[PDB]
Parts: sequence; C-alpha cells; structure tokens
Amino acid sequence: SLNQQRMNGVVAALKQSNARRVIDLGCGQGNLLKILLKDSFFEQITGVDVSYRSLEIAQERLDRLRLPRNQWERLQLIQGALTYQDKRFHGYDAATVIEVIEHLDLSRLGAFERVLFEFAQPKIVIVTTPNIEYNVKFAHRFEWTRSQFQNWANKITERFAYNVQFQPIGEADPEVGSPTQMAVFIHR
Repeated sequence: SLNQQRMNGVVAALKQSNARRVIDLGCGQGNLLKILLKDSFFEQITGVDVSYRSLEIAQERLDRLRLPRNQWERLQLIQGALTYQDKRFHGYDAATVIEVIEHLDLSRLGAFERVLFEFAQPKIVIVTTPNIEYNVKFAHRFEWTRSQFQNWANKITERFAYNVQFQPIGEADPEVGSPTQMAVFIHR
C-alpha cells in the first residue's frame, strides 16, 4: 500500500541520517511509533499529539507488542498542541511530521513552524503530505500542490537554519508526479 510505502520511506530516510532519537509530531494513533519501537536501531521513540484519546489508543496498540529486555523504556507519549513550545521537544536527532501540515490552518501553521524549526530545532525534519494534483487526475480538497509544498519548504530554509531535499513516495506520474510528497530538512 501507499501508507506502508510511506512508513518505509520515512524509516529509510531516518536511518540514512543516522537519526536514532526520534520525536513524531502529531503522532495520532501510533502507526509510525509501532514500527519505530520494534526496531532496535532506534533509541528514543517519542510521540506527541494534542488529543489524549489518540495517545490513549496508541498506548493500547503499542502494548500489544512483545519486546525484549529494556526496549520498552525507549518509548514516550506526550500530549501537547503542535503550536505549544514544550521543553521536552529539545534533543532529538529527528522530528517526523507525517500527513499533518495540510490539516493545520494558516494561523497555527505559523506557530507550528517556530516550535519545530526554531525551538525544537532537531538535526533532521521529515515531512510528508499528499499531492492534490495526483489525487485529482487519478480518482480531499485540503491537500497541497507540489508547488505549494515546495514554496513552503524553501520559505522554511530562508527563515530557519535548514536546507531541504525532496523525494518521491508512491509510483510517480510523468506529469502530476507522485501521490505522496516528502521533504527532508537538514540543519546547517
């Protein structure tokens, strides 16, 4: 599936960056957290979400796993808004922001940007978001275009200490490109 392909892409991008300590912003029900907790490669798996219920559901399904020795203590769930500057966000190798930006509204998107690229300031930021151009041709009116996604990223590289690289997720179409947009930000 695409979701699965997205999880593989994200995890692959994290390992190539040697990012061991990961904090997933807007972690929802823990799909990525699960995959990150079963893999000893990772040393810190932190999930953040504004809804405690989502975190409650994450704990439940993550608990269905069976892991060796101390691999459980690598986990940490934190409730919080993506706009709230929390001290606990400091010190990670990478922050993952998967299928989240298209849901934020202009107002809190600004604040989210400071919290992430200015405050937390991890070494690596991975962000994925749907490609509305793809989903239209092949058939969610809130998804971004590729152009919209790239101006946003470059804007970030001008306001904050980061450079950015893009990569395709899902079979790419010559014209509208791939179904999922992905951007890796690397601190300067």
